[PDB]
Amino acid sequence: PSFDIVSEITLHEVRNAVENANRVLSTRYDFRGVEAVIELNEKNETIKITTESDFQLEQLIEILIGSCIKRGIEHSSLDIPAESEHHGKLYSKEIKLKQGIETEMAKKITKLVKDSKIKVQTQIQGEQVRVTGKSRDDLQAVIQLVKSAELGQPFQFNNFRD
Ligand code: MMC
Ligand SMILES: [Hg+2]
Repeated sequence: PSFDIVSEITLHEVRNAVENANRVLSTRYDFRGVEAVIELNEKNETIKITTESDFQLEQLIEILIGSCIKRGIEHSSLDIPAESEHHGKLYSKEIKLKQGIETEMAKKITKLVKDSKIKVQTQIQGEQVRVTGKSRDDLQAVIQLVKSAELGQPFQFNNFRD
């Protein structure tokens, strides 16, 4: 048998979170008279945040995170750069939506499996990790293992095949 490890982001839920975050943002006493933009590029899978200083960026980030929590979206699905791009008077950050599993994260998954000694095979393909084993009880252990760890982005488990 097998199962797929996946990392999917429901954009629908994300657009919802960004709307909430713009409503909070428009009532912020400390942002009155201050440029501050929180936009979603649904085609690019990016959330662009722009304001007048790195501090204020941090402040926008807390809003964002504060909106995922309200929408029960896991914040770690956001890939937020450490540095800001400074343009004239403005500073911004392109925040990436973690849609799927890139090789780097897949290798952290595959590595964890090797280390757990569970007798299952891993195939890094597409944007997922397929876990194949003789034993369903082992496959379940794998699920608990990956759930327990903090590799860095949320995972889902589907396509259980016999
Ligand atoms: C974005 Hg929350
Ligand atoms: Hg989010």
